[PDB]
Amino acid sequence: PLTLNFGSVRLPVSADGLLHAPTAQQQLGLTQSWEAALVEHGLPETYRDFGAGPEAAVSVPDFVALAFALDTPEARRWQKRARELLARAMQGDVRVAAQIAERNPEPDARRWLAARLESTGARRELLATVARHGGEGRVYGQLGSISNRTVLGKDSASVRQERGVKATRDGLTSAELLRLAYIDTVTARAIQESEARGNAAILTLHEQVARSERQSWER
Amino acid sequence: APLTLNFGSVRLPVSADGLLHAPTAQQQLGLTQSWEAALVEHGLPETYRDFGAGPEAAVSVPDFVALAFALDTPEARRWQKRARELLARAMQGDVRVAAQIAERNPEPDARRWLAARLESTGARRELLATVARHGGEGRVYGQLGSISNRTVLGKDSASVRQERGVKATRDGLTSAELLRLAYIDTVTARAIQESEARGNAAILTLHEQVARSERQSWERAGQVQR
Repeated sequence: PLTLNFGSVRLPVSADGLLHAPTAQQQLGLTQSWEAALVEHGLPETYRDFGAGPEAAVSVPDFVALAFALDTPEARRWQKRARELLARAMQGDVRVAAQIAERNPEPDARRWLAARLESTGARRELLATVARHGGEGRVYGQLGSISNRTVLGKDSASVRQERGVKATRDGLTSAELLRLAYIDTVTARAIQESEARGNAAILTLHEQVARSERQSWER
Repeated sequence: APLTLNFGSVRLPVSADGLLHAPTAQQQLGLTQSWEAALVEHGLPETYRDFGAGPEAAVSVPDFVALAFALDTPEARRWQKRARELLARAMQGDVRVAAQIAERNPEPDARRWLAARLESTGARRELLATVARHGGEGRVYGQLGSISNRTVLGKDSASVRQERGVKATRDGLTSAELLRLAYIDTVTARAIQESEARGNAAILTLHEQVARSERQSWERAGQVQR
């Protein structure tokens, strides 16, 4: 219950995410004494309990920066993988997203994603509907802000920076994402049935739906 | 749409199939060299794509990445460092970049495939855990299930199960129905926690009340009375 998994690679870690340094040294082809490596590559000297007493430990970002500090046959494989991950993440290769979600044994990481994908689907459906009914320009952003200030309790811009967040939807709990996804879905349905057309009309309707969902606080 | 790939305030205009606008890449990779000369040095095809601004010189995603590691410009170095950071994040199991990858892929089945791989939201589990932390009842499972089911689906648990060929209700449902069900459970858990409902009557009352509120809301959105 302490391992990162990459194909046939096994990297034991501490409870705080530090790699078992001898295993990592095996993976990067590092035959140097760990001390020599610490000096040459600028790493801290620390140990962690991997179930076998204290052992030399190195963090994941230390391991990565080291894989690129090294030119070993093995470290080069890891360099290649970093390059490839950039490309695949850029294209939207969700098989990489699945491997990431599957790699974190934490049930809350996986449920965070499930709620996040409901938010994504509701927002895509809402935007498709708004665009097909004449919304343009800042309409879309406004709807986002409306949906946000309803669930968060403060306006979208202020909350985003108060939490140190670039995109609101990235930093939410599963419940907040579901409330947003629900509001966005209900407004998509409301637009489609009432055939609300125009920036102002759509925004007014979204205000009514989001405000109604806020009123649920009473319960 | 001015389709763009997004990393912080990093904006990369793309074609409908995801190829990059080469002049933008030149900004991001620090290339003041003419694009043609770059094509020569790096072994790239003469490619153009429709970016909503007529045909413009284009470079593929893996080509751009290959350039970031070919170049040593200050800007290219930032892209190299991002690659390293992503290796670290993916290794750790950082699911929020997994979400960002999913959103960069505009195709809706990318989203539904990931949802299929993933566990449910857990809203039903959170509601049942919450009820377990309060009085509740020994057998609330059928009750909470049916209460929400008749709210969102429109028919009793047995009826929904019969009409669509289902053993576990969720087997035959659409995303809207699943979201409405999960939503009811989420807000019900919240109602219990906010009122500190401890008796079974308070808990079941709050669950039915939020279910009724959300039904009435859907009905107004659907403009239906029945």
